[PDB]
Amino acid sequence: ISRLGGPNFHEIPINRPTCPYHNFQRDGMHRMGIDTNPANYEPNSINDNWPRETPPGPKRGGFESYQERVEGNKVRERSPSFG
Amino acid sequence: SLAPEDGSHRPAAEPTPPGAQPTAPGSLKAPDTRNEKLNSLEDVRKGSENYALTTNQGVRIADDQNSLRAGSRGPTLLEDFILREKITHFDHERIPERIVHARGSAAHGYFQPYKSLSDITKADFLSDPNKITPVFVRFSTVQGGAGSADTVRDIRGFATKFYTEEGIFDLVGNNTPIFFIQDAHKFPDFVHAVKPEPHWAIPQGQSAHDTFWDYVSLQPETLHNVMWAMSDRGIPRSYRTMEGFGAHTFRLINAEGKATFVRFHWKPLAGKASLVWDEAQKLTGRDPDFHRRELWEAIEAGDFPEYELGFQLIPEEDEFKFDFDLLDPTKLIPEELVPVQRVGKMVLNRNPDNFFAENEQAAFHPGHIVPGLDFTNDPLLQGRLFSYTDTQISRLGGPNFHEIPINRPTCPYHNFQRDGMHRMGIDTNPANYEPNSINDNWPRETPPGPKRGGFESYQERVEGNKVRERSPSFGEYYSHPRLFWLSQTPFEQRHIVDGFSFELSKVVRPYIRERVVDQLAHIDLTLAQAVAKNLGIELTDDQLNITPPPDVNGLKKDPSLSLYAIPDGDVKGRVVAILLNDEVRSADLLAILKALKAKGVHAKLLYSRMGEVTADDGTVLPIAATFAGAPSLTVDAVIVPCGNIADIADNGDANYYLMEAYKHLKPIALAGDARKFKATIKIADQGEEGIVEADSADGSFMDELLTLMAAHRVWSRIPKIDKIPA
Amino acid sequence: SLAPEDGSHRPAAEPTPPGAQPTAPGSLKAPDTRNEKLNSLEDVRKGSENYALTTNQGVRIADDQNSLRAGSRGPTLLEDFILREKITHFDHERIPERIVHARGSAAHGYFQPYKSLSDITKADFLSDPNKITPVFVRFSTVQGGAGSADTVRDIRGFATKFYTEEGIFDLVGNNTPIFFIQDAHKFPDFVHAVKPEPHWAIPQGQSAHDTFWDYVSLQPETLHNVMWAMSDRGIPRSYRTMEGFGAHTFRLINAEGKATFVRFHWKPLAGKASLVWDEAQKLTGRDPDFHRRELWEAIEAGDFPEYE
Amino acid sequence: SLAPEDGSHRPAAEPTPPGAQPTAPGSLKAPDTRNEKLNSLEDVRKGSENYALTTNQGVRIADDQNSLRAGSRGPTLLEDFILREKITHFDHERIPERIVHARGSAAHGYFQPYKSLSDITKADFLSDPNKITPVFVRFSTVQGGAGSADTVRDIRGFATKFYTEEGIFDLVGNNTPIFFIQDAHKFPDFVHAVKPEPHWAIPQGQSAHDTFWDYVSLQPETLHNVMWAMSDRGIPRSYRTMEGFGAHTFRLINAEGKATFVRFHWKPLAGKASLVWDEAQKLTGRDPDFHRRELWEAIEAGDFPEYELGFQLIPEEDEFKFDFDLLDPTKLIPEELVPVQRVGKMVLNRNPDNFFAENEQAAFHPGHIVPGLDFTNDPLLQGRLFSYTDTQISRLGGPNFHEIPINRPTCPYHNFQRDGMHRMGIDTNPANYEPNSINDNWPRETPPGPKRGGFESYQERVEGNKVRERSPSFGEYYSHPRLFWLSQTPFEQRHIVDGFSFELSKVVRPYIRERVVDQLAHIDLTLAQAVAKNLGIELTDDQLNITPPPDVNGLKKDPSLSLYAIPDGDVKGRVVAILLNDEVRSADLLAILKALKAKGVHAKLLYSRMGEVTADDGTVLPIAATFAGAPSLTVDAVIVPCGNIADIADNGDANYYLMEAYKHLKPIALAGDARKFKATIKIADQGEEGIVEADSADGSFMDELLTLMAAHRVWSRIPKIDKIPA
Ligand code: HDD
Ligand code: HDD
Ligand code: HDD
Repeated sequence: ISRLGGPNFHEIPINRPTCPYHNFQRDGMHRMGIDTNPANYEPNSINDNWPRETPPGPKRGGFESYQERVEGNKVRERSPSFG
Repeated sequence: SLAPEDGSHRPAAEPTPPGAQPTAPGSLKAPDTRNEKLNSLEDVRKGSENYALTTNQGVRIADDQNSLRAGSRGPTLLEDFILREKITHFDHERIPERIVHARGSAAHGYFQPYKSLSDITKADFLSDPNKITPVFVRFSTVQGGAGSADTVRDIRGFATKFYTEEGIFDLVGNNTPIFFIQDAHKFPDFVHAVKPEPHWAIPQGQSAHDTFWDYVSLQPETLHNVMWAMSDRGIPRSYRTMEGFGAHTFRLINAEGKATFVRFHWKPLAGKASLVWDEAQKLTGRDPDFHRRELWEAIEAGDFPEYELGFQLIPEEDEFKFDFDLLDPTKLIPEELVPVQRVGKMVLNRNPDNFFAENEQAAFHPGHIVPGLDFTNDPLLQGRLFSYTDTQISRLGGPNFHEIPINRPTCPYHNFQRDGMHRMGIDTNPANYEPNSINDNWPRETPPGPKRGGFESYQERVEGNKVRERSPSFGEYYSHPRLFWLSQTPFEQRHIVDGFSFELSKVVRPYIRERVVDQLAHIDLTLAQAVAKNLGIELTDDQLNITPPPDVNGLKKDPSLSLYAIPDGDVKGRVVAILLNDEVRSADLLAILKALKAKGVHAKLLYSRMGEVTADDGTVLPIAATFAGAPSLTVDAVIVPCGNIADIADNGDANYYLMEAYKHLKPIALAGDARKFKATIKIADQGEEGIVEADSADGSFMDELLTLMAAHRVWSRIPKIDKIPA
Repeated sequence: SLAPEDGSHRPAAEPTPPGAQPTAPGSLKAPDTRNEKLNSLEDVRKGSENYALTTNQGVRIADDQNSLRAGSRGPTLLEDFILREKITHFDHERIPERIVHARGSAAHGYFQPYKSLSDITKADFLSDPNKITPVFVRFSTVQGGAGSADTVRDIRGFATKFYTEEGIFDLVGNNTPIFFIQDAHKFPDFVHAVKPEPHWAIPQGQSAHDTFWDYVSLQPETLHNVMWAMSDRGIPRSYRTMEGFGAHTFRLINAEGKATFVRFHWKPLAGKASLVWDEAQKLTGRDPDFHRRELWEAIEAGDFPEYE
Repeated sequence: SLAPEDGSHRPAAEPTPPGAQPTAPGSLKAPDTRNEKLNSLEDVRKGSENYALTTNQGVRIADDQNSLRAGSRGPTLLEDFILREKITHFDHERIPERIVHARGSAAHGYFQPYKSLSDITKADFLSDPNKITPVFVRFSTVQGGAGSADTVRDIRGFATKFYTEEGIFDLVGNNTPIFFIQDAHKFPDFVHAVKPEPHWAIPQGQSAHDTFWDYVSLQPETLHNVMWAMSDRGIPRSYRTMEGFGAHTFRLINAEGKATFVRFHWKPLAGKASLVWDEAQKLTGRDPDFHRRELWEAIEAGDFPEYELGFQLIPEEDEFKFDFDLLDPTKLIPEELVPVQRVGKMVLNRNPDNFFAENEQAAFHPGHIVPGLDFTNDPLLQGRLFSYTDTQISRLGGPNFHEIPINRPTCPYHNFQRDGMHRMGIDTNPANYEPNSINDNWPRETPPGPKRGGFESYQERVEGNKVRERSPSFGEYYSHPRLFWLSQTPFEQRHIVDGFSFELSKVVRPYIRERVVDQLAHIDLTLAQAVAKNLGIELTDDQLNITPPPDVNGLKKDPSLSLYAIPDGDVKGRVVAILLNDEVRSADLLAILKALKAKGVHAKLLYSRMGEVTADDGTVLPIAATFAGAPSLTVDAVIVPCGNIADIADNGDANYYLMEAYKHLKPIALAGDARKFKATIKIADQGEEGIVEADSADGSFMDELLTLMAAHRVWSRIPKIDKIPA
């Protein structure tokens, strides 16, 4: 945000994905992308909800975190195993 | 010298009623109103009188009227550094406005508890009733920009910065007790939906557009706060006459480490009061700064905004005792189930000196807590904690925003953080890291404890898998809408109906209005039918047969959800228009002003032109404004004294004054010949409830008037106003 | 599955009168309208239909309804990068507004001269009646913020960006033929005086307050443009029905090097028309976006704003 | 509690020589060293001892070692606001570095004039010999980044901020009296050419690359300042041992309105002294912070850097009396033609507390003048006036950079400018415009006058058409290079030849070398032939025939242009390496150390390891550094005392130490058996000029050594060093 001037850093040419990027994020300093989507939110009916979420799956799926088990209290504590 | 001889350019440094003096920066208006935060700003407060005009570098300017040029008709020269510095600073005056709540109005004050709360919290500002905490409060709308109007239909923000001895605590609330959405991850969706639409940036300060109602219709969790916004809650009379809430369950933590669930409330001591829709909308045109002006002027007048801080307290073992989830920010805790314990009073008693420096640059953040408070797993509050730090990096220019004067703690702050844009503090510590030996490890960590201890989180047990999943216990959307609906008076219900009706009529895509009406039929059929009727929609047989949602823990209603069900009228600081004529009966005016003063009610004397008029006995009456200049939108009641009524009886603007006030349900009083005005507003010869009338403005006439003003508006008048063309 | 079956969510991509259809982005409303500037913007336009929702790094999102937590009633985790990217972009959406003329409405268009003006100027965009120059025009008020009302009493700006074959030419005009003050050095003084007063930031969109009339009373050079502002000029019916002026004398320079003094004018082909004050003021309340709406709807209807 | 119980973590608050104690923030090192600016910074200085560690909001931290997580091996929680604040401030610590002079070292001090200069200028800071003006000075390189090396070959900046009673005056100069180019419009071309090349960002801190010499070869106006940079001027021994110059002709304006043209000078009271190239380049590797460090330690030792401010003054009527144009910043004014008149003395006597806050954020700009000074039409100066204000908007984050504490005037500043990012000042003025009546038009303009008046520009006549045209008076490029060349000693001339030969040898395109050689052939054929020989290039008969450029106003040389032609040696603050052995003759060390102390020369005791050695008589000798740890590059002379020389006679490092010192022309002294080292450096039995040798360090040994030190280097040694492999 300071080093590269704001949240459109992914639009600086070196940083751009070569694959598709589409979402409802808008504006920010030095905005290059001119969005034509009638909708800047979801769920929306006015653009038939596009761009859409994608279920996870074998290939080309949405990102889902591994459902790791978490068990413990809220602590600021170094694990004893690190000592 | 440019000032007038008589010194009438400078407002008196003493409390004065609205309109009596020009308004002024707070330290010049009220220089002996002090608190610890106000005093600690003295290092940066900059005077002006008797100083030479200079550059920012301290160089005296000889001619501040001209650029340097080659010849008096020549080109301007690059070497004119006086011009360029002055133009550079101008060219860079603006900073980004807040993403949301950009429109807001702020004042200094103080808070003091009613009693020690150490049994339930170790928070130092609540440890002793003699503990006085300076505050800075900013009230706001939500959707519109910094240049938008005050009296829109919108949620209002109510943000309080507590400058405590153990840290800044920011209590960042709104005027309804819930929010529109459940999980912080959808905040940009909801905010983009409500904000002006992206192609053309319309509309400002309004939810009355396709994208808001599209989102609402597809996200039934929104309906509870949407009920609030569509009620008269959405259009407060004043920031002084609305409630405030933290919305989220937080925790209090005591010296023994015991946690208690808490929700925060601010109860306005001037009572609850809102406008009516037509009045509010028209007021955004006649005075888009009405709330800002009214707040500044109340403080100038000594009508300090006062609020009682209240806690709803729920023992940790009672976490699952309700039929809604305590962590769901779309559910309120009814006061019938958990009373509000009144804990202290906040008094707002001084305006800022410079709006940009103190108000625009102020940064409030709900993650700014102090030992003795803690958070909960509310998934809306959880994401807030990220945003309010992050946003200041662009808004206030970098990570040193706490060094901006208004944001500084008044208590000590020392740590190993260094640099960043516009670094003010010059650290002398040999060390900028810990642990260090070279400064004997100073500044040092402090163990948590009963007082002056370091912050330690409450060791809440976390058990579950890493999931992006909404709790099933959040999946109920209609029962809280319904409870709120059932708790409103019948006129509050009609206004909610009209709120939805008016908004939906501005939705261009008809299927959206239909889909919203379907959601209403899940809340209450009477409401859904009344809105459908205004929209030219007919409920289907299926819609008529949707079972209503259950009561909330057995509650049929809760009157604490109404603005008006339970009288809490306070007339002090209200205002009345007095409509003058060229020969007022002085005896009328004497009695009016005297009775008003007795109750702390203000007056504005109105006429067809500026200047003065002269009463029957020669009293010179100064005119504050014209009928068109200070519309009835701006006052709580209208009195017409007796006199040469012929003077005004044919004045369209005078007659319209009374039509407008009458339409908007305001008390009207007419004495002696002023009763000829009865005919313009269609009052039967015998009179009616809410029109005070008598031969003269005696003593009973004012008590009648003032009793009406205590009930705020004349709700019984509503069926008559449909006929009046106004 | 969210759009209605009958396709009534989607505006007709053809000229329709105000109120007949929802408004839409220009390239979707009128995909057949083109000019050289609009064509050159194609490399940065982003569509939306049939695309997956992603992060800004191109990662598809599975669930755009929830944060990542430890248990479905648990705390949010710092490793939720999808949440933090999305909230961070939202957190930094705003940029400073214009010091003056913060409130304004804009449209793409084109300009063409009636004949070659080569005898008086070597400016390429004026050299050939066939030469068409794209423009982008922004109309504005002066005093109020970007969120203030359109139909205030104020000066209006009328700024035209001409994308010529020999460079950008910006003609940055107002709707009266003069300004309030003589020397740039005093611009911050006058603008401070008309702007909301610094203790309380009131009033928005209005010169009707003490500091403005103090400055005027002390600076008679201001009266000329004050007359214009106090006239119905200060409350135009539409950006389409006001005049525009460059105010200053500039120069035309021909190929021989001859200089001619020039003042710029725009004449509205829809003619000149203003509100009345009571109407204008009330309208700031009933529809503070009236002029921005009217401009956008005129263009969607094919009532294109034309100026000579 | 981690400090050593003996208190040795804390440096003594008293003057101590280089290496004796750890360095500290100036206010902890020298708390009794005060001036009005240092005193005025007290409001922002932040201490640390005895304070609790907090967030920036003032909340005490209990555990600054851990993030908040779910379980001690679990995931980090978003509600860790303590972690996020601390990482956020870190993540934003950096600000853009200066476009040029990014690498700079700075200190506080004061200035006083010798006598009132009222007859020639009304500048308040020069009006009274008892008026002390605080200053802040930053010295710098030009090309390299803030993290580049100090002892590069480059021009040096010398910028002085005077905190005067009538405003900030910035005298922003360099260590040579001219600049490379004539018109500010070419500054980005010149700077881009010298800076690292844009494809690969190489080289750092060096002009020794193609694009620089390409530009120079195509712009002969550059050649004069290129001569300076190629001489030993480009590699000063210390910021305390170089000259400073404002370069441009400015004006002084007195009370009577008379203008006098002036050029500004700083004379170093410690004399002029430079490194030699091989030493300078190697020192960028062994200690890239050598000048920064040397400045800091001189101040901690009490060897305060002192400079005498001087003026070359030229009456208006003499504007056109020189062979060159006074407004041409590629031309110098020879002191033989116009002497420097002594004006006053500046002493730098305290280091900053925090480098980022005071040094990195300081903003200097030559347009910051004060009444009694004014500019000229010098077309380089004219463009500078635009840049130094503009650049701060990004560098320091907006138009309030003057509110950053180091930048603030100590005198009053008041005006109508408001807002901007980072606004500190809270204005209470009812008015933010003038003329105003509402604050009686305050703050007010001040007419010009003899003292405390407003700034008015000297009403210089302008006559011409609007042109982008170089004055023909500026079209002469060679005579000043030649005057500079002819003014240097023969050894200086050889160093110039070697600087060009070395730099052009790094230029990859040969045609560029050839074009530079051809330009040199226009300056002086001896120079051009000598550089050509080193590059394997043969001058043509045409080149051998170029006629030299004219004398400058009849001067065939001016010795004030040489570093060394007129002796101005000063040993105080210099340093000597003492090479110890494991049984030093203690009588030698007593004699050496006391002789050095009496003249203010420091010593560093060196050995093959750290810890201690023991002398013949049992005295315990603390070792400062190893031979390799503190190489001869870092000292001015080397002394080897007698003792068990066998200990070190076979130590490669010990031997190499003397060979490196020897090659770089430094005085070397050898006592008793240390004379066996004579064989290492190839000294004849009967010895040579620049090697001191005796049976012991008694009698005249130390005087002979100090005499050599006063002459800086052993130039006579030059023909000897070419064959030695070091
Ligand atoms: C995840 C994003 C997010 C979420 C979910 C919320 N907020 Fe917020 N809020 C912001 C992100 C934000 C913000 C963008 O950070 C603001 C505006 C810019 C800033 O300085 O803070 C802000 C400002 C802001 C203000 C104005 C403070 C001021 O006057 O300066 C108030 C009153 C609230 N918030 C209150 C609330 C309430 C009652 C919420 C629901 C319980 C809520 N916020 C949820
Ligand atoms: C020296 C200061 C100054 C002066 C004296 C003027 N302007 Fe200006 N103007 C600015 C400095 C400025 C500015 C602060 O730079 C703005 C605001 C932000 C922007 O982009 O430029 C601007 C914007 C601005 C705009 C809005 C452009 C847009 O839509 O972005 C218009 C129409 C004008 N100006 C027109 C005028 C006219 C007719 C003037 C009288 C002859 C005038 N300006 C004097
Ligand atoms: C028109 C462009 C321009 C030109 C022609 C000059 N400068 Fe400059 N200078 C700048 C534009 C600039 C600047 C880019 O604005 C800098 C770097 C960043 C800063 O704050 O100022 C700067 C920095 C800078 C500094 C560093 C100040 C500090 O320590 O922070 C010094 C000492 C000089 N300059 C001296 C000179 C000299 C002796 C020049 C020739 C006689 C000269 N400048 C010409």
